[PDB]
Amino acid sequence: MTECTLWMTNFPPSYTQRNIRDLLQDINVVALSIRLPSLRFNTSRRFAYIDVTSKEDARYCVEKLNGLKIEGYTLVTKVSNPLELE
RNA sequence: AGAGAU
Repeated sequence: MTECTLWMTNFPPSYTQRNIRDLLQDINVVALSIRLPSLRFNTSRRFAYIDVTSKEDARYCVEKLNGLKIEGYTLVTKVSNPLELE
């Protein structure tokens, strides 16, 4: 309840800025901003960062795609460092 | 893996 930013790693570009956002905003409620840090050199190391409205949403995203084997790659969808511990 | 380039 204090974070909101997810980290997305290893995954075919099926997930792109708009699709990750569509998935995030509908499956997860509006992704405020999706950071595509890689993909500038080339489609290599496609990892991203996505921003969500509060966490129910972000926490939702990591739950939905983490551990997904897509095209032979296991997705590493994770949310920010948990600040809802205590 | 867990940091913002586009």
